[PDB]
Amino acid sequence: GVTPPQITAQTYVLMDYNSGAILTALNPDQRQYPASLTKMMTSYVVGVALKQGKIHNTDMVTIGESAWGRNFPDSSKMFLDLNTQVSVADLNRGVIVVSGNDATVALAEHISGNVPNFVETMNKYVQQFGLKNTNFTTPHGLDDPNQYSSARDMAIIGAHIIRDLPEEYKIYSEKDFTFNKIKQPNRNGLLWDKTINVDGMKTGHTSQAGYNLVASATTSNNMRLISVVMGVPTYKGREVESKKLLQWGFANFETFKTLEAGKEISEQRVYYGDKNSVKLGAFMDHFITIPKGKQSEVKARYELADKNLQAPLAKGQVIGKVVYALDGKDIASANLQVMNDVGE
Repeated sequence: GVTPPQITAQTYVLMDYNSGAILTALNPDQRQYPASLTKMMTSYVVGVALKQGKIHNTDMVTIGESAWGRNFPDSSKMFLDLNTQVSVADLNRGVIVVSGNDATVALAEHISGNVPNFVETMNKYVQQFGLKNTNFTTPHGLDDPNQYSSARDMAIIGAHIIRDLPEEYKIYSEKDFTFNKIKQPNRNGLLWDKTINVDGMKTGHTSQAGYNLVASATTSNNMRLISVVMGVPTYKGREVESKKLLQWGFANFETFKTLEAGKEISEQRVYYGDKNSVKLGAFMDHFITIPKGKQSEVKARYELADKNLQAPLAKGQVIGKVVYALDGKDIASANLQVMNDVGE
């Protein structure tokens, strides 16, 4: 690990999307008011519901007094007027591009019938993503001391959007959105930065800490990073510190695939079964992140759990580990599985 940059932020994390490794961090698990990053979870619920066919972008949703722009007087909004009908596509675009508070209530009610129930789906996914430092009480992120997240949990949430909802994630790089004759911009300034390929994700601010932003950027070789900064003093500062994390990341590290799903990488002798050997590999891709330039020098080896393999063997069975070393230290590992059944 070389020198991490000096970052003006209460909390932050930088992480390779593909391998999940944290390249640098400060209080990654410290609890923070998520403010509008809450809308990332809200859009996750909406995007899964669209993906599963439980709602359709063409659903026309009726705006009544609880979704009405008037109830969000000093906060971001898409300007939904009472007694109009609005498509789920517009609503979701409005949550995603301009953090519309009125749009999130409208969606929560359309999907879950009311807001407390919708919020519970948000918390379902909190469990299902494996997060330990997040809890939502709203679909919009209005501050509440029972509502919190962390830099690492928000990195995990943004990876799931990018990974589970590729079609929805595209909306996150739209630069503005017009609705009800009002045009408002995406607030992630990094989308205008031609010198880096930022294509997400979401901004926020809370008087408890400062300004926050979740950004993700790619390289021509498909390296993808995700940064999160929280409690930054200035709203311009948050784009600067983020760009600092990302560029340090792309400057200093690289990511490569060490295993391909389904591929047989090895043959191993088996004792007492229907064949004399068995193919080993992994049923999923695997990726590691190393200092840039160092791919040549990485060395893989096995650690079967047992000395030799004895039948019966089940396809998919984990019988050991591939261990990756660089310059004499073990940097990264991954399961090794049996690829075909061996009975008897």
